[PDB]
Amino acid sequence: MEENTRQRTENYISAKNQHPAWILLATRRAPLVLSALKTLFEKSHDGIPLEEAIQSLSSILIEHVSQEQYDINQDNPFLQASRELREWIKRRLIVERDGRIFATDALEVAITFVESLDNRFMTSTASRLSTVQREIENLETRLNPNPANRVATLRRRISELERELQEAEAGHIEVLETHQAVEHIRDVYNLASSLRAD
Amino acid sequence: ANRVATLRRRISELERELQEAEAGHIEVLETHQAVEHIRDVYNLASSLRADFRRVEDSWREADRALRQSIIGEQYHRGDIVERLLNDQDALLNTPEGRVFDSFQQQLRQSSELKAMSERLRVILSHPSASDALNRLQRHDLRWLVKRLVDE
Amino acid sequence: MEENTRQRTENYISAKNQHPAWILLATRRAPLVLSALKTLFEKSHDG
DNA sequence: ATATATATATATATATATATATATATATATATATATATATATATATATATATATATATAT
DNA sequence: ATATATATATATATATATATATATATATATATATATATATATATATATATATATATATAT
Repeated sequence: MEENTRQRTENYISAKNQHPAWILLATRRAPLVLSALKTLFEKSHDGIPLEEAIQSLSSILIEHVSQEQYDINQDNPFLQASRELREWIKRRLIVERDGRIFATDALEVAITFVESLDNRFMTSTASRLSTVQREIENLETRLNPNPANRVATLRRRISELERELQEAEAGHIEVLETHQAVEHIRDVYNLASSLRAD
Repeated sequence: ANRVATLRRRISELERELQEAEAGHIEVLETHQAVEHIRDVYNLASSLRADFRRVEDSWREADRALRQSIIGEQYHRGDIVERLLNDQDALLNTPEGRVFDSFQQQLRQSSELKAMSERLRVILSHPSASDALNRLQRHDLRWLVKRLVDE
Repeated sequence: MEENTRQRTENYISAKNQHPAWILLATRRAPLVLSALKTLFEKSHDG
């Protein structure tokens, strides 16, 4: 709407010039950068000792010296790991506190971007639908202030559960098939794993 | 027996909830809670379309491949029919295919999708919605179910 | 995943050279174009 | 004896000079968008010609 | 007789020129990036002057 039309463009001109997560993706070296940093943080997100990170990064740096165009240092990869952690602090990718480095939120967004990007299989998956389903049901039922309507909700849901209880009394249980189970599991991982986000 | 006990505990939960509701003790999403709750539910759906994107790309690519391969004279009629059937089965069993198939299966039980759209309308009616979502988001969510069906 | 521990850099090297969106985010003019395009499509729901 | 009080000693902080690590100003090269140019395609108009269908003259 | 054949106009197509917009490509100027020379911060040995106490004299 016009309310934000003219304003928004400037809102984006700003982010391009200053916001880190965007700035990184503009730099030529962005691929190696983001790959390596994902590598570093993946092992655990509780926080890494600085020089432990120096060591692991230097190890990863040598792995990719074969990427010739970026001239990854050879005579002392450990020193280069240090000179590059300096950069990822100065560029606000990793604030370090308590002596252990960490990933600025800008890095979280940038990383969750590239992952979704490539054409490997998707972030969401089938269960997502049943998820929005049940949550919408619950969200409506709660949001509804009319008490008789909550009564109707409870009556219908309890009658459903009564059907299934009677069936279970007769032993008519059913379970996900590997298809469904695997799908739901990947979904649930991708779901709770967003709580960690903010 | 595990499922039996699960059902027993759930029915007891809902029994207590009904007893409270009949006593007049219903509870509403406190006005601020509702806002974030809605923002959450919106964010949840905000993936489905962006992945039907890839469902389209995959089946489009499969079609392009089957065409491009049909030029091979070497292919008997029986070869091409088999290639078709196998391409479709493969594209179906892949995750995006599983998503598409799940969606389609839902369409057999249309009542669920229709009820979902109904509840979406009811939700977007509530005043809090205006705060939780600018005009555009409310528009799109109001018309989610369609924008999947069409897709 | 361990294979991906090296192959991953390959994917990202790929995206930054070919994938449209990524390439878009890079060019200098990008924000203006992206903002405007959203402005257009924003109203649209059938194209 | 215990307690005050002694010169010397233990241990230290500071100072000088040395080397190495880091931060920065600057240079330079490469990557990239953008202007200029030639050839192409689109569409216009202008005009000639071909086409269908009918008006019309005609055979038997 | 019924129906056949020619001339006319009309409706359409084709052809040509002018112009403009497009696309493909060259050359250019600009920006990012990495590379460099310099000055400065950390760590160290030796040496000295210092505070704390031993070691110690001396005392009640």
